[PDB]
Amino acid sequence: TIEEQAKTFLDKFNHEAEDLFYQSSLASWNYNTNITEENVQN
Repeated sequence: TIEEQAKTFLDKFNHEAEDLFYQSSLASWNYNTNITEENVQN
């Protein structure tokens, strides 16, 4: 019971975490590609 809902919580968390981490990594890569204050803010 508790294991099932924990697994469901993890599955729900996985996609959102993947998307947000992809966005953050893309922002970091952009800041490491060029150097602008706008990239720092992003």
